[PDB]
Amino acid sequence: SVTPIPLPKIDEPEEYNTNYILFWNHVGLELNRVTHTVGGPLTGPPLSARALGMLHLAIHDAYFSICPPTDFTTFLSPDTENAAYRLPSPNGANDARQAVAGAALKMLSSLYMKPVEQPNPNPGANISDNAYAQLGLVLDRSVLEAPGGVDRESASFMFGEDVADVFFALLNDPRGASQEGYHPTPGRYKFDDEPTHPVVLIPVDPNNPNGPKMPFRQYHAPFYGKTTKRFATQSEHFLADPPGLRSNADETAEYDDAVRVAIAMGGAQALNSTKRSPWQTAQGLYWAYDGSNLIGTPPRFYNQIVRRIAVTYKKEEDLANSEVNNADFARLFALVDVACTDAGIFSWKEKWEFEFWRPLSGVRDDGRPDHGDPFWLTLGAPATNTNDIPFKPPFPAYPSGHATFGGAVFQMVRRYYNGRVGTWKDDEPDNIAIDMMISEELNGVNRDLRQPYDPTAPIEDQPGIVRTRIVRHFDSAWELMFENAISRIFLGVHWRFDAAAARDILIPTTTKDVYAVDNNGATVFQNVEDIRYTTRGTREDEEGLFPIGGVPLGIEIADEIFNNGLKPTPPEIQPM
Repeated sequence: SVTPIPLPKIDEPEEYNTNYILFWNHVGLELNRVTHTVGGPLTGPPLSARALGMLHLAIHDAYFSICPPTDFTTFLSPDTENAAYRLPSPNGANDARQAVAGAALKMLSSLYMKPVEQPNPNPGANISDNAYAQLGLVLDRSVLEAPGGVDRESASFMFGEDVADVFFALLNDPRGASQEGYHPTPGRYKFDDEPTHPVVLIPVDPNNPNGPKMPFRQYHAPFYGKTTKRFATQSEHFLADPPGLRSNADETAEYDDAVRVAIAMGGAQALNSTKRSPWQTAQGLYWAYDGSNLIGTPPRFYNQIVRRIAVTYKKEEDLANSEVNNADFARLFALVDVACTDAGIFSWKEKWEFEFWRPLSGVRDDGRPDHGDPFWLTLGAPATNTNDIPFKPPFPAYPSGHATFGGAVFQMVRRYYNGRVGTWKDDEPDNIAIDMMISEELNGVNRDLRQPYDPTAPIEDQPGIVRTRIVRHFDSAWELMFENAISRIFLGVHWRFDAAAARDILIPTTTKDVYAVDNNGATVFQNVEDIRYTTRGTREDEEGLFPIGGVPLGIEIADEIFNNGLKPTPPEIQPM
């Protein structure tokens, strides 16, 4: 019926998919890259992080209900009075593999299916039939590839579906990405449509892509962070005001030097003002995953990394028949994807609260003859596998989503493995090393096309400039967290403070708020082993000191969720 989209191969040992927990995670990752190629539901970083959080929460409770855990307990309980938080009982269901298949298939089905349930009122509607159809093939195909098979008649399978229904009804946010009613408010420091993509022409009818097109200005999920239900956070999280705003509107020396670093470190490859090296250029793209064709969003890459970590530090050698491994993975992925979801929530809530402008507009519209550059261009977020030019993500700058996602994901890995892989203070560098780690942005396969992407052909048969294959090894999760964060400074899409306080990451000079630069004028960073996220800042509306940028925010969301043992956010503190 539908011509299936030819997907490129994943750089991962085939062995990983013999484990059913990893297998379903993988299916969730395939839907992520496919939905970003076809323009289906749950696109964008915050909502694609939530889809994975939901999938793993459903998997967690189906598994641990059938194979009860020792310390922790299920996220939801069977004896809870509140029906919405009431986990179905097994009553004879004893097959964990089928329970997981059931929870996984039901959740993903609900998330990516054609919303024939009437309530498809533009919540995020403008998805073609082909998009739904392409995603349906991924789902149908997975049933057949699942290790050990799928038995829909099984009791255990039906129990899993029950679990999925509960989590879906409780956590689904259909209109989370609604833009309705939002319009930028220009002025210094304020977010507005980026100047290289001021408007995009989208078809009037998605089903008819070669017909009429209309003007469209995109503002990604302006109301999400404020209104959506949180997952496992036990409090609301806040960041210090960014330099130039509110209580910090007097941090002009910081702001000025930030403009300077932005130019030298994040400009286009060929500009005379760009001081970034070839290796730093590789660090910027490696961590991209900016919603591209065949690639998807950042949560996808972070999960690709955690899969490697999981298998590398597994307790038992058998990936296929080991409950010790199955429980370790079901647990890790739940903690990690839940932290990722909530990090997406709070980074987006802070992004739209401050509405801080991206560096491209900040540098072009600075207004001062000796500070700005009305013609500056950034290396930009890469439009991989398209013949489009780089772009600036369609949402405010402060704090960085990449830094926040990364601070949460990797701090969660660190807490989980402390004492197991090595020993460290929870706030100092770990020992979690990985190697042979390849990013799809730099794999010798993906590329920058010279003509529009052809969905009926494998990218290998499409002319374009092929991205160099770079194989990395990292020494710790502290390095991952740091590099993932500064990568955005090299792409030129984030200010230094969107990642973390400049003091904690840059080498100081005798001049306050001004940092060290080498011979060729490039910014020099602190050694990863020495980095400590301690600099706090003030807020105009609240008393106390608060973290600065995304990494410290992600770190705090992860510690809270872990310290509380993966427990639902009290309903009394969810948005009104």
